Amino acid sequence: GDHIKVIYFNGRGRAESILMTLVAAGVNYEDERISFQDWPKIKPTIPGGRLPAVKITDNHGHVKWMVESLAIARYMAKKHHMMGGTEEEYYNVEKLIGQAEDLEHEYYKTLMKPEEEKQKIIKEILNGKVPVLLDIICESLKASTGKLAVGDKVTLADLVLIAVIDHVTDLDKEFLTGKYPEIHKHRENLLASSPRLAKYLSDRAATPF
Amino acid sequence: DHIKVIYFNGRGRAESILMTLVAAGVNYEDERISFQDWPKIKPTIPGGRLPAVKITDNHGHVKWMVESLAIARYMAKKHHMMGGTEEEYYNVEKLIGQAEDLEHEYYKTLMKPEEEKQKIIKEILNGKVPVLLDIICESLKASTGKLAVGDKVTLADLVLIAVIDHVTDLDKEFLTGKYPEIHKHRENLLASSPRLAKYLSDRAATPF
Repeated sequence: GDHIKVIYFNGRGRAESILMTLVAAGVNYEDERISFQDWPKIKPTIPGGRLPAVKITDNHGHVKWMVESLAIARYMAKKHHMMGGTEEEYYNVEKLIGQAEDLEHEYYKTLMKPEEEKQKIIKEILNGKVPVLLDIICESLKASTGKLAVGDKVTLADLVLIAVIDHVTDLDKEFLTGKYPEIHKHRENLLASSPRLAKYLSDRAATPF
Repeated sequence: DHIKVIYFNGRGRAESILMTLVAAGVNYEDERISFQDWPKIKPTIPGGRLPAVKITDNHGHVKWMVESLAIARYMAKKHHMMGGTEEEYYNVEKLIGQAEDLEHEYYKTLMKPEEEKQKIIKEILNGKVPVLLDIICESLKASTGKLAVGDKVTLADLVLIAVIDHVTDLDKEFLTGKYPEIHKHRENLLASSPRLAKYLSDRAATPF
């Protein structure tokens, strides 16, 4: 069928929810993680200006090149029924993606910085908007009609939430300890609801038939 | 349903919602809240941030929406403005994201004393802004039609008006003689959409 290549610098970077969407949907793809060293030779080909980029061979005629990570992710989720089952649900999928991405924006402030400034910024955001944005996410989670971000089925909102919360806990490994129960539970419910994600996100390896 | 859109600034974050409703021909009530009226008011809105949309059905039941671009996307999806196929949907989302990458630079100028605002304006306008506009132009060039995505109005067209207008707010002649695709898109969009041309150029009314 189609051959999907996901091309990215960091697997837990911008492309993460593209990766997770395909995994959740049971769609085959090839990882193409590009090192700092291999980039100058890879760049001329991909797309070729900047990453993440996705190369899809299928149609036929021709190959498709895609950029803008969350555009790609929404496309993939939509194609695989993960953008909501109704327009109502679609709204709530988008609300949580937006709310997750509001939190992601805080996290982004910490990137490409030296340790001293980095730690300063981290302390700034963790005692700034991060808690507020985490509560809004907890509220959104609380108002779900089901066990997951929106309903009982996997949506892109679930996947973005994994990505973004993991970035927050990279900044501070204990920021969520004893707090934000909805977010802890959401992660547990997600992995319980999706064997493919549970396998992938725990690096599980030896799957029984 | 009665739709009331509640916001501080008509050309702020609620704008894409307002434009989506207009382009769709959906009647709605404006509730612009001045800074003086906000603490009043604030308590009235769950909880307790703008933009917000209050939906009242015919039986008086109230539903709330927050997160502007999620609301815009909902409105647009309901009124077939999110693309007509899976690939159009992608190009719509691609353009929204690209427009929002540009919006992000613009956000740096907000709530700053004129002194550092003009410094920030000058850095973004000589930094990522041209790059981001070049990207939007290319996506516009790649359209299969006259608008952002194909020939019909999508949320991509609307967010593009919002964003570009914020940029020219910073610098009124930033696009002059440049970015022809952006100039043309705006022309094509208002020509394609009488409702949007009327709203956006502040025309008429009638009554009657």
